[PDB]
Amino acid sequence: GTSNRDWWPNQLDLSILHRHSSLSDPMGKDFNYAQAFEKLDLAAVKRDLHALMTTSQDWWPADFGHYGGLFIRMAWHSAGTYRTADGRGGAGEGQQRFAPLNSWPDNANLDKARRLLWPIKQKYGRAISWADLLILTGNVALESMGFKTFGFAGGRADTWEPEDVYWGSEKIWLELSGGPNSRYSGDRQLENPLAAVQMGLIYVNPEGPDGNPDPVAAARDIRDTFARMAMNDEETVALIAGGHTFGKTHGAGPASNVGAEPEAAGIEAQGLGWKSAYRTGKGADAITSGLEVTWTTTPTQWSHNFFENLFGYEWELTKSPAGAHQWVAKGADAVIPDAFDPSKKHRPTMLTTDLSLRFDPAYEKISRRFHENPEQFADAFARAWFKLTHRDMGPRARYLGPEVPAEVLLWQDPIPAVDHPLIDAADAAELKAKVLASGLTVSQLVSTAWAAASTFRGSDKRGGANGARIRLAPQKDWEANQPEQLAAVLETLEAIRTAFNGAQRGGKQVSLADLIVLAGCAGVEQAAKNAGHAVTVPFAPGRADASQEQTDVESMAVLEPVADGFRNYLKGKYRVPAEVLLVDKAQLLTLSAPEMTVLLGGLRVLGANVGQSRHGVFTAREQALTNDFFVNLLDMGTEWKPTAADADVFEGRDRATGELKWTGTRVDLVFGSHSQLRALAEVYGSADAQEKFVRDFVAVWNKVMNLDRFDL
Amino acid sequence: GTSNRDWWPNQLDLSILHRHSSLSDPMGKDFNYAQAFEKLDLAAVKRDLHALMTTSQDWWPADFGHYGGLFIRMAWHSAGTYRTADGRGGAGEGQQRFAPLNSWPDNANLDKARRLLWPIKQKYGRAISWADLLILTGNVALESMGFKTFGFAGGRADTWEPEDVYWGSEKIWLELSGGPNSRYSGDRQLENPLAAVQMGLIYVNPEGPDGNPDPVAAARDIRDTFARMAMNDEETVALIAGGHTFGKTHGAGPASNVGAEPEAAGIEAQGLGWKSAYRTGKGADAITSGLEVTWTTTPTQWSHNFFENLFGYEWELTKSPAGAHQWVAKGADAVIPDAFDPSKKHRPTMLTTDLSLRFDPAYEKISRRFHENPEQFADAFARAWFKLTHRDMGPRARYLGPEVPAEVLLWQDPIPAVDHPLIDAADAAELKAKVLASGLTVSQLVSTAWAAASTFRGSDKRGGANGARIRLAPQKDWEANQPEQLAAVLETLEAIRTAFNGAQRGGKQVSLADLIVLAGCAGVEQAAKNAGHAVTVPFAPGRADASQEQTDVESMAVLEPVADGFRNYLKGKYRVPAEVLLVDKAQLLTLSAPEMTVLLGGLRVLGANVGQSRHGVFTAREQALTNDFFVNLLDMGTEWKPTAADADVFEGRDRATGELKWTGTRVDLVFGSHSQLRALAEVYGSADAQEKFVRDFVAVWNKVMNLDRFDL
Ligand code: HEM
Ligand code: HEM
Ligand SMILES: [Cl-]
Ligand code: NA
Ligand code: NA
Repeated sequence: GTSNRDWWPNQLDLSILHRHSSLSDPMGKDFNYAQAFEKLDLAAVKRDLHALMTTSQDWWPADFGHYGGLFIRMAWHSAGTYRTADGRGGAGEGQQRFAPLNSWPDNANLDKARRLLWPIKQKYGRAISWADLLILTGNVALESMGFKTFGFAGGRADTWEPEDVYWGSEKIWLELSGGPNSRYSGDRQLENPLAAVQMGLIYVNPEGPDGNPDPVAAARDIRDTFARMAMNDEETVALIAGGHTFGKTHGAGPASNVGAEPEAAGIEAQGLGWKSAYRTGKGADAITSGLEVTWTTTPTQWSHNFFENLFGYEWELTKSPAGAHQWVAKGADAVIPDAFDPSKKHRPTMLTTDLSLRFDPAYEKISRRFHENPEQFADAFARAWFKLTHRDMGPRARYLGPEVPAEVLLWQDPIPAVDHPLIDAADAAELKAKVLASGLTVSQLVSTAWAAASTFRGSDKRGGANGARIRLAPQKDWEANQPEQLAAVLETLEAIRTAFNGAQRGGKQVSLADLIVLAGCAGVEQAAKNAGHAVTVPFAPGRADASQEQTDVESMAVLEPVADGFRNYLKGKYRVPAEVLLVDKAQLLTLSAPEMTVLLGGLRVLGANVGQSRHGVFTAREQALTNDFFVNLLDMGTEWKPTAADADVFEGRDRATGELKWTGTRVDLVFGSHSQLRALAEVYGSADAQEKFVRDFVAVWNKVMNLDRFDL
Repeated sequence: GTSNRDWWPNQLDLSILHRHSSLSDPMGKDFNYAQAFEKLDLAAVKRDLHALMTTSQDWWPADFGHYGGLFIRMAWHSAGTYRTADGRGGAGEGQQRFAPLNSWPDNANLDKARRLLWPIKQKYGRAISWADLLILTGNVALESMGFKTFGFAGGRADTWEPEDVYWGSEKIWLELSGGPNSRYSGDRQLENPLAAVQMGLIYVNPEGPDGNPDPVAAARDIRDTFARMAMNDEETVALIAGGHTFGKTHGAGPASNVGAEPEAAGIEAQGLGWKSAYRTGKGADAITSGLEVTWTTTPTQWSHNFFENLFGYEWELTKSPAGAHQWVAKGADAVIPDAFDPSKKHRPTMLTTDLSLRFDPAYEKISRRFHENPEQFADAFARAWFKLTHRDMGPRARYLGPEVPAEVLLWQDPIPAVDHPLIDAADAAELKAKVLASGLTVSQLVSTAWAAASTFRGSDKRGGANGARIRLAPQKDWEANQPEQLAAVLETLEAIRTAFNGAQRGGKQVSLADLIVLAGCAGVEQAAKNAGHAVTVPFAPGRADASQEQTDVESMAVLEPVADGFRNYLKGKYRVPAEVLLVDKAQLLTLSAPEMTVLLGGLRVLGANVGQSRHGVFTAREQALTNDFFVNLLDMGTEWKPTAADADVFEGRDRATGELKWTGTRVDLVFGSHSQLRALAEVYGSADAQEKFVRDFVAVWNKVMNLDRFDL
């Protein structure tokens, strides 16, 4: 069947805002995974998982009769899709059990890994998510082979359809770089937001850059793809050496033997794939990467044997049975155990990407420190493992169960405890009134509250107003946040805070993070009153103020908005049409198209635009909450033409007189161009729509103010 | 950005079951369109509409200073997408304003039509759907120009994203037949369920079959396409002559002057398209179809000029200014007014398809009767116009407003009015008790009430259990419905109904239509109890029994399920894979992926399979409401392979022993193969999920029993 996407390939795709509907979710609408998981017998699951580790199934026999390695690869892949650029991928959604991830090349035979876990999933049911299970299984594999994990958090709720993610433009799996959809430019610049070197790879090519077996080169890819997945040099080394401490690769024969990935397989494959015609096609004849490396002498036990082999040998270029570039210790004793035949033994082996830890100068200082001190190694790897598998879970208030590390880590963008009485309705009222009495404008209040709350992304549940980090580096010096304006607003708000807090009894006081949002709420009430409408904007206190010290300034950089359709803001020129970038920002803010539309409309007329630009400000009554944006946008009496100066700026002229009425961007005009968006603009541009616009707007305003409030 | 479709195009698409969610809908989830339209001043709109008829706009000047003709083609096009095969398309959903219909070649310049209607839409807001306005405007165009309409029902609710319709496989707009994706094979067989002869056309080519101007061949395509949109010869001729009594075609210059269809237009065109570079682009210079025909001396007035001109001249093949095949009267005077210059008249002209009404033997006779008896012409066209525009609104209880025809039309599959008191709860109990005492099996009861209820489709809101049409021709003789068993079940139910009704006073009685559904419920209560669950199934009485005479046998034949995955029924071998046909039927039944999963699960184990086939009956306790289907399907203990005899039947063998456990169809297994459906299967095959599965299935059962119950 021919689709709108066939006919009109370049059109906005809005479907991405409308995933995770009550329709696709088989759980009741009242279902709460947190409440389900906090009555789970976590101990009882881990015992089942421990037993599993050494209970081989003939359809996928365990290497060394212990699955631990397989399950560490599986949990590491589940978490290793994650890009800091957008916070998309990661373990958090369990998105490995769905297309495309479930059928990537790098995720080959993890289908068997998950299939092994069905009977434990089946047993415990809704009380443990697949998403929690995939991580917990990795943690139990490590514990079962004598490694102390740093902790575990439940509360990764299952999703029920594929995340809509940009994995790349490439139309061939594992396509080498230089192609018609090359993700590499310049001096090997990997394109944002991508954090892999090839379509269907987790991070880098184990044979080396585009198969070139040079461990210096490879280290460039490893540093890059890992920095892009939140991991520094030390964390990278800990994670690679720590993992490649366990199990083995599988390359027993040619790759040509392997059949269709799960999404392509027969119906009768019941969701498995890479069915192999090579001998038994499993256990000792298993093909997965096509490489045949077994790293340590105790593949099913925590050791420091990896770095021992690594440093204690010289290494020779060789080819797996599948024809794949790997390395073998030159003139070594057959010390490494076979996985299935106790009589055979193999020389030590390495990937190009393992030698990277040795031959990259900066990795080598870290690798040698860990070699000499396997207790430093074991602590790094544990911390790195925790971070890896919890990077995308959001604030510590989400973390469920009895194994949550009590140590607060910098990467968790931590929020101080609240020790004191919160402000009540009467207080909120008093403070809103004080904000307005100050002389702060609707536009200053609404712009500040927006800049603060709009850093949130449900992708990795980072950002949001909580913690007042807009007052700190680097949020407070972001172009989009109008630094000098922000400075005055905040300096004014902090006087109101100091006064209010100074007058209080019973140790009651208000965070600056509460007041920035209260102020932005005062501004929306004033704006409604400006349009002759008395509304109360909802407000939930209990935010706290993170310090500059509680804030990693490097980790904060990916949360900088460089496109904000809601502030008619572009920082530079992009391949991507601004309107596509708008749908992106809206996805991250968790907004439906109806919510995106009502929100952008109100903001334009509230003066939320960056630099008080007139683009999209389709009102004569600015700082009044009205549906002017839509009425004016959809007015056939106006005619719209691209400017001579700027093709992405438009003049709206009276169709009769040729009088200039309005200017606007693609972000503004798309609401009267896009079939489905115009349809929505129409509802809010209709005569009967003043009440519904104001009501919907306060709603999606409150939703964005509360995006990062998991403490409720 | 490569997607899951790009990688795996043949993979089932569940998104079609998860459209029309509360997420994409901008109206609150309490919003009732019926109650907004019941408060609407219908008169005030029709008044505003009448004014519009002759309020020309610079940007699309009205032909003859009256838009009536343009608005009648806009109405007819909204309704003209309808196929009887699946009831999809039609005017019921205002789908013309969305891709792809909004950008079809045959809807060229109708963007302008809809645009003209904005200010009225804007005025009356939510109280009139776009869907109701497009048809109402068509009606007021006819009333304006002196044609009395049979009437008008409102209550077509606006949709908010594209319906997911198969319009064909061609990847070139208007592609002629015999292409790599031809919708025609053999002796010009149009592939079901398509009702147009080329991609982006309503019914036929106006130049004639694949641009060949033979009005005798053209006649065949018209008879076919209109047949396929619910219209016999009499209604067809009434409708073509009815329409082409008004307005003109637009072919002022060559089609190459016409630019991007709306969906492809730049953002500045604000949702309009086909911008022409010929002269002024509009009015006298209008290109739409590239044909230049005016049929009547009075294009803005109801006449009997059409048949007059048709029969009154011999016709001469010529070419529009665009190079298109049309016809011009031989040696006729210029009696036809120009639309813009009083100083010009033109000879009478016709389309190849207009001449079809004359040169087709069967059409000629109805054309002659209409010529001779213009009172019959008028009445036929009035009825065929009401049918065209109300075909897909479903049962008469859905019809809102003061202008609803009192006259009950065979094509509306009418339901008699309930005169008498309904069975109460006490009565239902006593009836379910007698059903179960009869010795009707669970399988018999669930099969029958499924057979009845599941004929329903929300596409065109036809079918369902109301009317007990399962007891009539042709439903009672359908293969899917197991004629002989059905005979015996109904026979027994009627004895019970006859006894119950015979006992009663105050003139209370139960329809057979009610009792069939009640017994299905009794069946489902018995199956719960067989599984040791105490369940009551909800049951709403009020169904009535249609007579044979109230049931068009021919029109009922498009509701015959040649595929029902819910009964593992396929009538023969289809190019389309059965699992697609299952999804197809789920959409038609208004079912979510979860609801389809739950329902098929229960039905399998309840004995609802055609011919008592084992295919997918994964349980040892048949006729007991359990999640056996899911637990057994997802049992990794079982290996599945296609049979030698049938690639479409599968064997479930113990992975250890080789002993056959099960057989399944593609429909059974797809739940173990599709990654999103398997996700769903897993929830219901879990060990905590036996109660949830029963409740979820009683819910979707009672939904399907109530699908056609707009009388509530
Ligand atoms: C540059 C980074 C990395 C590369 C190129 C890499 C590459 C590979 C390759 C090619 C395999 C063979 C898969 C097979 O054939 O079945 C493998 C296996 C494995 N990797 Fe990685 N890996 C990397 C990082 C990591 C990390 C961070 C972890 C864990 C924290 C990890 C844990 C494992 C484990 C446990 C296996 C063995 C699975 C089994 O027992 O069957 N790797 N790796
Ligand atoms: C075989 C069936 C039909 C064919 C091939 C056909 C073809 C055409 C064509 C080519 C146009 C010119 C479009 C343009 O250039 O603007 C047109 C106009 C029109 N048709 Fe049809 N038509 C058919 C049936 C009908 C029916 C059933 C109706 C109404 C019930 C209808 C009502 C009209 C009207 C009102 C216009 C005039 C639009 C205007 O004045 O701007 N047609 N038709
Ligand atoms: Cl539930
Ligand atoms: Na994420
Ligand atoms: Na329909």
